[PDB]
Amino acid sequence: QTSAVQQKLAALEKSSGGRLGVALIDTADNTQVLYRGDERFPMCSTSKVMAAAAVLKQSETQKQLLNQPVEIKPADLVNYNPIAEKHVNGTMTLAELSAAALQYSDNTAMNKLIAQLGGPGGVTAFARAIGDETFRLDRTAPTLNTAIPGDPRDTTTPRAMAQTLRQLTLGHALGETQRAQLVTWLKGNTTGAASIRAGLPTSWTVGDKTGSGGYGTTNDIAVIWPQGRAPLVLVTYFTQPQQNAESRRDVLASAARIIAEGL
Repeated sequence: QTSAVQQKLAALEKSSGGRLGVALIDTADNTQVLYRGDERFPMCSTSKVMAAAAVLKQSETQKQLLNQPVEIKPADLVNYNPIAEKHVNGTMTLAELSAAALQYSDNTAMNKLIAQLGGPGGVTAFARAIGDETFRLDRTAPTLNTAIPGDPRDTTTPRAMAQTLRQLTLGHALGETQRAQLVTWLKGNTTGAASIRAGLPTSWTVGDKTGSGGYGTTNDIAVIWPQGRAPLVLVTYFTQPQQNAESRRDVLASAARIIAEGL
């Protein structure tokens, strides 16, 4: 029952010391369970899904776009870029950049995707094109994770992001080849084992994208294919009052467990 789940989520938030935002879409009956579902949260690297999806949308009309080489230059390097730094003064294809951004949260890769879309305004324009009026990307990858309270830059709501993730992976926002590619990348994520995945049965298939940033911001957005029932879309956003708070992936796992046990 939704109220029971929301009460548990409220208990989770209270014990966590932070602010918790949850949106669950159960596609079996299109019920939605929200907790702070219309509050804005910093997206951090969960925004990489929109950027990958927008480049996939570009490739629907620019054939072979994903195989185009992109130069990685020293000026592209930033703090966290475990794939792209191995290609400085070389190239990576836009497919490789998308995979690196999604599966390793590589921030140089994300910056190349943002640039390929015409800047943060271009990523935001893609969101608007697919009916997301809430998402806003305002900054490039080495600064969009500051997650300062009160700062509307690089934020969305749980409800908006769950609706958009559903449209991208289970709906028709992308062509079929592109949708399959996005889902393949998300299923291959390497950074999510402690977040939503840790609160779910291992026999369920998950595609997800984590995010983290300042103020102990710890996020995860996921498409879930349980056994025995239709897919779920789950967004879990979490942020804390101290600028130097530690990440709490285990809180997202608890959110996912409450959802997976209660609905």
